[PDB]
Amino acid sequence: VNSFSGYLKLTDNVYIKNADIVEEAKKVKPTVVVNAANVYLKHGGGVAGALNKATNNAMQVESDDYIATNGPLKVGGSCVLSGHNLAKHCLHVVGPNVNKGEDIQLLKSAYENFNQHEVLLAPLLSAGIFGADPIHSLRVCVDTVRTNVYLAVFDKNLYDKLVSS
Ligand SMILES: Cn1c(=O)c2nc(SCCCNC(=S)NCCN3CCOCC3)[nH]c2n(C)c1=O
Repeated sequence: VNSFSGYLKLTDNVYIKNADIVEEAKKVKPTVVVNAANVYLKHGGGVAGALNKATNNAMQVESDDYIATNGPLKVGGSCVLSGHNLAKHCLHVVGPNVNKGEDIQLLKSAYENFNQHEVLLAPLLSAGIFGADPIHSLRVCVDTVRTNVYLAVFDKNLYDKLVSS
């Protein structure tokens, strides 16, 4: 239904809000929610763990079946799976693990996956344990995504830092 409310408009197509992405998805019921995944779709913590828990583990079951059939994703790549109760679809996107030496240029390829969908609810990619500077990830998002993206930033201090700049 895509009834996004309370977002700050950064550009014509990028919007941002201090919010829990699971709570947003339950309110809005978007066509697409983006998961910040790893190449094996092991949804162990962070955004991925929270989305999986909200689907009662069904996201993990579907992901495991995807991996058994297709093998792991490429860094910078993605796949569409069901959004279960949270969204129509879930776009699982793999940003680079910058801390482990994966090329940060792949953050551009990661965000390019968003351009296949007219509107997305999404987190900042690579911006937790993967070690990418969230200011940098937001800039790559703005420079790369041309479709409508609604970004949810969980931590208030970080949101305030991103929107001040
Ligand atoms: C509601 N909401 C948020 O909106 C939110 N945004 C963040 S920061 C960036 C997104 C998450 N980090 C990524 S780099 N993980 C790398 C891949 N992982 C996949 C499985 O685990 C191991 C590795 N954290 C958040 N959390 C916890 C949250 O609940």
